[PDB]
Amino acid sequence: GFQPASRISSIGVSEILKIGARAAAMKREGKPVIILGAGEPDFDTPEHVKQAASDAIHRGETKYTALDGTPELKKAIREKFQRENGLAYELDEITVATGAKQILFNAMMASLDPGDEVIIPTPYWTSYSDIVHICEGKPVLIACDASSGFRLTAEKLEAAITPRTRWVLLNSPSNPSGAAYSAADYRPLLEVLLRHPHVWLLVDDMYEHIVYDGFRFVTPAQLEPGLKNRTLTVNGVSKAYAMTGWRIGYAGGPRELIKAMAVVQSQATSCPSSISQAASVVALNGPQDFLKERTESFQRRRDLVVNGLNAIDGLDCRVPEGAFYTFSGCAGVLGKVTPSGKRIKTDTDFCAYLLEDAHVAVVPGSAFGLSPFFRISYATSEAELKEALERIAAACDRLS
Amino acid sequence: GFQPASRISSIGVSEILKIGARAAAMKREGKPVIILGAGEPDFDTPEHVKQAASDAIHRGETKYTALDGTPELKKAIREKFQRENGLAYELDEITVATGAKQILFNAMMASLDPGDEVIIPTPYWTSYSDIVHICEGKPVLIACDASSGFRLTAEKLEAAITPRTRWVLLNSPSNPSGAAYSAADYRPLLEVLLRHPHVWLLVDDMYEHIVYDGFRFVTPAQLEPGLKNRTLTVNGVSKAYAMTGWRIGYAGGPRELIKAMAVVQSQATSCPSSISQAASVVALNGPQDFLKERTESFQRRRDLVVNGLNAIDGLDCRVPEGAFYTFSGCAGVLGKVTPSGKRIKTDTDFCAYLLEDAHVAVVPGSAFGLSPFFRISYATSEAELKEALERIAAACDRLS
Ligand SMILES: *Cc1c(COP(=O)(O)O)cnc(C)c1O
Ligand SMILES: *Cc1c(COP(=O)(O)O)cnc(C)c1O
Repeated sequence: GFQPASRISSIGVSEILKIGARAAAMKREGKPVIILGAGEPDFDTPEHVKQAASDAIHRGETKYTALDGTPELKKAIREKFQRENGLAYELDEITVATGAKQILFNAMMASLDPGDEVIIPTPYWTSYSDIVHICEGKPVLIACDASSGFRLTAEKLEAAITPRTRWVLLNSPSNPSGAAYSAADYRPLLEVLLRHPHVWLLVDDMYEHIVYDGFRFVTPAQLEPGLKNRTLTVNGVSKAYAMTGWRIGYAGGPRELIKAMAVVQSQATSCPSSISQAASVVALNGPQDFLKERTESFQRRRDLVVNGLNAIDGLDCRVPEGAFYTFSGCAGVLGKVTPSGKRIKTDTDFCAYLLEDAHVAVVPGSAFGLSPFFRISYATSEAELKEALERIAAACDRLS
Repeated sequence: GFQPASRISSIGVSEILKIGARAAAMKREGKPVIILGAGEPDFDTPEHVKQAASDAIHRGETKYTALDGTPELKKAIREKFQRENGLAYELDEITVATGAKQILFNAMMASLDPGDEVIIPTPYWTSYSDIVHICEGKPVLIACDASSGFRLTAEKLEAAITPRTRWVLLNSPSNPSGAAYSAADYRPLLEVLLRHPHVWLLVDDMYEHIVYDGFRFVTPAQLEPGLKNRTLTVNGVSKAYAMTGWRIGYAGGPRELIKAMAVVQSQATSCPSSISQAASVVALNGPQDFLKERTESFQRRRDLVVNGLNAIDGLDCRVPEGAFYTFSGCAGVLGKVTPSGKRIKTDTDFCAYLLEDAHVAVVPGSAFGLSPFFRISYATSEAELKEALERIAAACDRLS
């Protein structure tokens, strides 16, 4: 009889998976369901990156690499940080792993002891707290509502820090709100952190290259040199280059942390795929102009969803600054009754109604730690979004 | 300053890496050291496997897959276990990870609580005990000397089992010994394990397809159906297909352990590379005849090393059954003096003399937990092996 380790005892089944399972069963019943939960861009890997992978395969780059990345890829990353972020890292301050997921995992495994706290602003994707839990740490969730654009404030950060705080997670743009920090937004938070030298910064910049309206992306180790010696700047090719299947993430940070992360990586995975690494060299080093057209395509779909929802009675949707999610408010539908007699008390109730009665799957704000809201991923076709918006509107109009 | 987590406090630097670094420095100095430490086969990924990868890239198989493997790869693994090992595993009993390294890591992370014991027969590679350490377990090392062919015996396994024993590691063929368990070798251990239902079997079959002399490969869950509900059968494409850089390992085992491993994998890596998975489908489903020529090439090189060492007074080398390592005794050189006046007291001293004065780098048995021996990897060219054996013989002749 199998007995799971205690370290996974606090990891449950995500509400997102439960929703996915219900939608899947409904399809088996013969009920087509639109699921608005895409977690990867609906673009392919760029052709020149595909060709670089094929060339590496042909040349026989099929052997183990250096544990935490080829020198060539580390140099491509160093150049990316300098070119794109005005951020200077040495080669021994750079690490490469199997996705940004493993970057985050390695960093927590390399640092957290039982009871160590990690401050996580919400709304947030629970994947972050599951990583903290398996490393025996304590997630400390800090709710940030629309009044601060879903962003952490200096006052809330200061009040959240305790003797056990080891990290603060700063993820911008984020899943599910799409909120991004400008330099003005970051500065008061970095001032707080300058006064807390034992608190390290876990910076997740994965949506850097999906930002809208001309937003100038910045990152804390760039803005505040006084925090560079305790910041892990996490990034990767998954979202920027539509390379989620390739599993390459990377980071820049202090050499002693990078060294500890390599100890974890040596136990967990050894080196990431040599083929994906070779692909990622050319993703970073090659032409970048194609990113503009993809951003414009995402932004057109952002506007479609935001404007669609703000034409529906009961909903109020802010304009996300980046990533490919909307996090619309739905306070206006609470208290209404469905045609079948059900009272809509929570955003959970509302999303369950949209699923069963409108055959559209969205995720309630309750699952991300802030209500009353719901998340749409618009990394899908304009046609599917238009149909889903029509169904959501019709279902909202049937509430009374 | 950075404080590493307690969970890596027992993981140090491997003596193998220190030896490789010193050998590498000598070569930079113009001393043409032959380093006999290859841990991957010196063949390339088969052409048809390369083509399948390039085809999958071109088709756009660049997205996240199912967390623990595509249905196509799980089906190919299911057929491999049935066709090659007579083992019947369901789809929910199969998992795919970033190398067999991650299979082992996930299994230990999913099961071990602090203080849980894992029995590790020695001679062993400390990579196994490092994994147990980072999962907060206690490696229980059981030395198996040449009198049992470097294999675990029933009496030693029975004596080593305690209430806290969670796993016994059964790795056949072995790095560093090259020894493999026949059915007759396994049977008394399996009889012991039937009497201890709390002990699970961690079966590392990675060198399955590098076995010699017509050896009939067998694996515990096939040999003893009464243990299949608590055996993890670990395997992978790295060694069989020369695909170490692609990072794909897999396992068959009880559904509840497979489920818990997926919880770990979701925090550590998400899915392994979609491209490597597609290559591995064809590695497993494709033609296997090429393995014959590779085995014959490996066996010729094995014979070079065994016969070469046994022509040197003071060395006694057993014939390995599989993998590409010899683990020769060197008791007959202990007590002798080098031309520079150093007395050779340990296999450590002997190997340092071979490095500095014969310009051949091998690893002493002390590094694997059994003396007096030394390990050679013969996954290199016959010419390089013949030259290395000449140098070892000359250096042994100069002893007094
Ligand atoms: C996609 C994503 C990740 C995971 O990246 P992978 O490299 O695919 O593992 C981590 N953080 C954020 C904010 C992401 O969008
Ligand atoms: C090579 C090897 C491993 C590691 O396999 P990867 O898939 O490359 O991580 C594990 N066990 C044994 C016996 C091996 O030979």
